[PDB]
Amino acid sequence: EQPEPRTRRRAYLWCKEFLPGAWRGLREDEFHISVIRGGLSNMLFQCSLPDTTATLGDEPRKVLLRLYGAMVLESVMFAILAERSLGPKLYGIFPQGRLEQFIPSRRLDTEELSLPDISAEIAEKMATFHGMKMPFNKEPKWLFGTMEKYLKEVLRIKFTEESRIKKLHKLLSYNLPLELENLRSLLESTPSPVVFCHNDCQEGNILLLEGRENSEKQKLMLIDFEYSSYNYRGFDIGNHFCEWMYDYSYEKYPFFRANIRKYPTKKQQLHFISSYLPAFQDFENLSTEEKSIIKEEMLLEVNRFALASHFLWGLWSIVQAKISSIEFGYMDYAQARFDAYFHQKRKL
Amino acid sequence: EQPEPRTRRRAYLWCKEFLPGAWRGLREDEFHISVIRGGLSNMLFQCSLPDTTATLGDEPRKVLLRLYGAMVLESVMFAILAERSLGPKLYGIFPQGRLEQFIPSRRLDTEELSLPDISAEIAEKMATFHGMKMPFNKEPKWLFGTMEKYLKEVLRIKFTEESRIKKLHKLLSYNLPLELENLRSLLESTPSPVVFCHNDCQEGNILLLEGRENSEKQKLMLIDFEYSSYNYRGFDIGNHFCEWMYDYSYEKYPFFRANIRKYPTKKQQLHFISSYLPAFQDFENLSTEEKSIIKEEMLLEVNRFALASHFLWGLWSIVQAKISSIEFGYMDYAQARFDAYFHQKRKL
Ligand SMILES: c1ccc(C[n+]2ccc(N3CCCC3)cc2)cc1
Ligand SMILES: c1ccc(C[n+]2ccc(N3CCCC3)cc2)cc1
Repeated sequence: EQPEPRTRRRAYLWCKEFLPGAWRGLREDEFHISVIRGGLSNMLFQCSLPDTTATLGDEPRKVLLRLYGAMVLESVMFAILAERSLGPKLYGIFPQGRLEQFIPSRRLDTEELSLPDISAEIAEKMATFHGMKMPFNKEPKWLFGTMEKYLKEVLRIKFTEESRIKKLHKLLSYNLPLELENLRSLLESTPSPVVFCHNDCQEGNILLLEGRENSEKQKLMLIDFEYSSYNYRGFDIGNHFCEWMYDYSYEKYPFFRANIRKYPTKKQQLHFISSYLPAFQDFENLSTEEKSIIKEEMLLEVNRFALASHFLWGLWSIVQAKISSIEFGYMDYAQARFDAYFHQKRKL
Repeated sequence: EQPEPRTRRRAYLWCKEFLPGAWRGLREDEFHISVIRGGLSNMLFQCSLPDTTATLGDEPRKVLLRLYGAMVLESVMFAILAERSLGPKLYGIFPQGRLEQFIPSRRLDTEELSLPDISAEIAEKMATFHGMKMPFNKEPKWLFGTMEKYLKEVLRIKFTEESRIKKLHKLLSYNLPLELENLRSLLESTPSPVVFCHNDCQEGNILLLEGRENSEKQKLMLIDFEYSSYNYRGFDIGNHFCEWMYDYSYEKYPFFRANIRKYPTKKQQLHFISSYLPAFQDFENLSTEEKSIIKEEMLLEVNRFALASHFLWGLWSIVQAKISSIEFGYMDYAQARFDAYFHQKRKL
């Protein structure tokens, strides 16, 4: 798929001006670009030298253009992860977007999250992410700060369309401000270390790296850290466990499938935190008693913070139903997160 | 010097929230802060743990707070230089400023720039800076782009003070638009490689590192990359040579000294580019003949680009005389840069 002419022009000039070697002397007529993801927001394009053009130096042959269609924090963070080889390289930054390394890969599918070696490697990559120093606010205000902002916005919302009006009345009927305070009191009493969290560790943000599919422990990269913050570790892991239940590749309305039965079993959760803990702290030398206590208390921690994954994404999704024009059943998704919230409360 | 109460409060909270280990549990009453530089713009403060407080990990004991009083590019650049150990570590970033490693040091004095070992190390540090890949526009539009912006602003300016009105009329009498085109024709005929330039390599932006004063080749750090861009190498070197003539530490009006005789001699220029060239490009393995040809070519290049240092800082200084409330003789400095411009033209 070719982009619109204005985009091809701007993309050609960004590549020509920001990228070194063969890019600097490239003509408009030699520029290869194709759409990876369309939309009004966060469009992706592959940009490439001709197969016949030789590289002068170490410049890449293809790059990813990301157009926007908080910017400071996200840009600094992307640049830092690039310097530490924990993200794609940053080739160019300008007001309208970035040029990034193109990483030959695909996203994981929902069903791949439960494969033991995939799950063990996500746990190791998340533990690594959790351990790094970032120049951002270390006070864990992100979680309840964000839920309070969305709740405020949710209580102001008026839909005009019938089906959206009825769905919102059902969600509002739960008394979301009271439920939020009950959730705060539970998590206030749930110790969880503050770490640098991805905050959106789903299959769509996990690369299966082409040519590494036979590697047991090094075939993945976590990407798209735009929601990242210092946050309770319990949130990041609980949120990941929730994502086992949601498949965003469903091609008919509401453009997701939810399956409560797909949440990881205690066995699958122990397999994940058993990879996470050695990678985060050594831990393997502790007594079996201490290891068991730590794991059991961590299962409780992540399953409780899983409630905040449901609550935050539920509220987020109601706001998107108002402000987003993306083809997605936001209100149905909100209801699915709240069904899972009350089911998880009953399970606990 | 102690800051204002409001500032002490905000500084305490930034350090407490952004810095790890002992900072996280620090009380207001344990907070040590003192002013390094006042002003309406770019205030600096030292912030410190008590001498009695032990560090829990590898957190710093003291840090520099920088308050502002372009932001994306400058923040990403600072973060990248920190990651590569070419600038101070970045401990925190927020809308009002940054935290930053405290580097025990002082600035060089103008007179130190001509010390052979100081000059050789500035040349090596600038060569290193010139060699690095940065995610910025590589098209060298910065130099004439900036001079055209300042010239446009200079031609709009009306002063209300009589002495400033007369000083501007003399500067305007040179026919700055014609002189800019004479400069364009000279520099368009002068090859100079495009490199990542500091653009402001003066003594005030060169740290003498405390405890390294006996190191021959590693006692300096270049700082304050706020004006950095891809630019003609000739500008960065020519600009540095011009800064041998200007002392900004003079305590009486106009708060600088200018001395045309302090420009580096051919010998001192060859000493600098003799350190620069091996550190930038390999060059070491060329014959004596090839080295001499390249050096003589480079003396031409850098002395011509020196004219653009005079012209750009001259125009900049007229604009600052309008908009800046810093106590400095901006119009006298402008006249000094234009005197040096016409003197350098006559010399060439
Ligand atoms: C642009 C943005 C989003 C989509 C579709 N989509 C995919 C995943 C979505 N979610 C993942 C996080 C919870 C909701 C929401 C919407 C398609 C294009
Ligand atoms: C702090 C801030 C400003 C000043 C004085 N000053 C110093 C240097 C200036 N220049 C920057 C390099 C060329 C002109 C301009 C003004 C002195 C101390």
